[PDB]
Amino acid sequence: ELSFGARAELPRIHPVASKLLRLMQKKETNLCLSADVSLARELLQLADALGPSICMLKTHVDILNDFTLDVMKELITLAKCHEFLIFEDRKFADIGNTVKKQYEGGIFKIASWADLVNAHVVPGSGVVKGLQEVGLPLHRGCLLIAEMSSTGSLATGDYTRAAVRMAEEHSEFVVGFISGSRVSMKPEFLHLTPGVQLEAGGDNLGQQYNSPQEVIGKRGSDIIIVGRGIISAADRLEAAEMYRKAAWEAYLSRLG
Amino acid sequence: ELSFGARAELPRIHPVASKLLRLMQKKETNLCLSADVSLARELLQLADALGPSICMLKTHVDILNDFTLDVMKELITLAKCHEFLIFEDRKFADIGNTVKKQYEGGIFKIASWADLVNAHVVPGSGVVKGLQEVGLPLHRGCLLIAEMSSTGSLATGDYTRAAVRMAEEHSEFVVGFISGSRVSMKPEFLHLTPGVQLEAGGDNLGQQYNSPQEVIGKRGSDIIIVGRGIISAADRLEAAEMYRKAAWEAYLSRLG
Ligand SMILES: O=c1nc(NO)ccn1[C@@H]1O[C@H](COP(=O)(O)O)[C@@H](O)[C@H]1O
Ligand SMILES: O=c1nc(NO)ccn1[C@@H]1O[C@H](COP(=O)(O)O)[C@@H](O)[C@H]1O
Ligand SMILES: [Cl-]
Ligand SMILES: [Cl-]
Repeated sequence: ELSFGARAELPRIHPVASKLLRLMQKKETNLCLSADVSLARELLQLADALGPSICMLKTHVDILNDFTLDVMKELITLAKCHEFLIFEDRKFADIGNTVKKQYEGGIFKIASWADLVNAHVVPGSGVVKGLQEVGLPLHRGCLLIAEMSSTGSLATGDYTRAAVRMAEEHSEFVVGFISGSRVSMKPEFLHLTPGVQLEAGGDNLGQQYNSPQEVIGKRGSDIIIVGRGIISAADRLEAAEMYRKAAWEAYLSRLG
Repeated sequence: ELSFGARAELPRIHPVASKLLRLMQKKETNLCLSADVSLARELLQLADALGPSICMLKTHVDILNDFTLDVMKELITLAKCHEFLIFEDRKFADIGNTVKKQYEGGIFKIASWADLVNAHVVPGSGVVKGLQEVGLPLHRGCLLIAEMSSTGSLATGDYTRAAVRMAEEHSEFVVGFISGSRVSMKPEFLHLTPGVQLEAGGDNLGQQYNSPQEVIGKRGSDIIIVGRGIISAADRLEAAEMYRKAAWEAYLSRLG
């Protein structure tokens, strides 16, 4: 079990994973904020206020009512100032020829500003191969969806194993997984886990929740992704701090 | 085998599926153009020129460099003048609360203009449940992705069967499937098949092509989806007519 700091130095580490690991160590945070908001001013207010507490901000640019590239330019200034990576949760899941265009072009120009994106593995490795053509020149990384937090998820068994294999065969671009627990023993790969809250439960339209101690300390994941557990709290600063301390202490416990 | 006209009257038949089947009958076309272009001017010129040859125009709004809602308003007008449905190939693939905002809101407001959208089934029925909450009041329909055309597709076997059962359980919203062949015996469901060209082959990023005669005649799908086979030809109108004749003649042949 290596520290984040030491994994940032592994000979085979991807530069983006290495950059994320060094900043998680420096800032003592393994918390990704799911910035699930509809206005650009909310997204920038949250990134500025909660930046110090997080290693990563996860966006859904396609839910922003007033997206412009100038919003993303301002987000990058905040990511650079407070030191976190930007993860656009686009869940690419088309053939390689189409995802390449969806990643580089259209109105969002996602590769122009997202350090990380994710993809489903259901199309086969072409999905990774098309993204890579755009993301490698721009020094970008991708996470593959190995498992899902939601009820009825088909991302189990042989499907998870295919995501892991795909990741090993594309490690110049794939830096880890979205998953509910550690799915690879290779320490170069990051594991990010959504469906996290301090309290048990907690469905609604299919989502399921586990605590930071369970997913970090017991299930061996690296980073927790939290949206509503922070964003719906009265005091989002205190809430972000609670999740950061929970996830950081669970990670320390695991190192022994 | 029922004709398209007759299927338009199955009792169990969605009104969107009915509208589509009647216009396929009337126009003698079971061709969906995949309008994979990056400029509004080209998208709308193809929509107008090829409108008479197709039953459906399939978009990737997120690759359109000069997207505005005014462009989609013009597309609706051509869909009404020429009679074809608009299918946004967004491959929704997220938890329920997320996909509902991806469908209704953001800059694209997909539900406001797209007759049809599609979704992956990997997250479980939560994906359909989120879209359906938006789509039912707006009298929209959805396709589920039961199979994929690309090398390495994990949409096979139990996965595909999971997709069919999900469509059965959400039949007031789900109008059929994206798949390589007939996956359901119910004639109320439509089957639309991408990965189609007159020539055997593939691209350099995992796309595989089969002929109209193979997919409509032998595999018993309903509609061919064709992008490059048409968009790359010098005369896209001639090309769309070749594909329309081929798919329609193949449909006649399966009817005896
Ligand atoms: O990163 C993810 N990986 C997923 N695969 O399981 C699924 C959802 N997500 C996103 O993680 C966020 C979790 O939010 P809540 O903590 O339930 O409010 C949402 O924006 C989801 O769309
Ligand atoms: O190729 C696909 N395969 C699918 N499943 O295999 C689903 C949709 N598509 C879309 O179908 C179109 C096929 O394009 P070509 O016909 O391969 O240019 C593209 O826009 C793809 O994104
Ligand atoms: Cl890597
Ligand atoms: Cl491939």
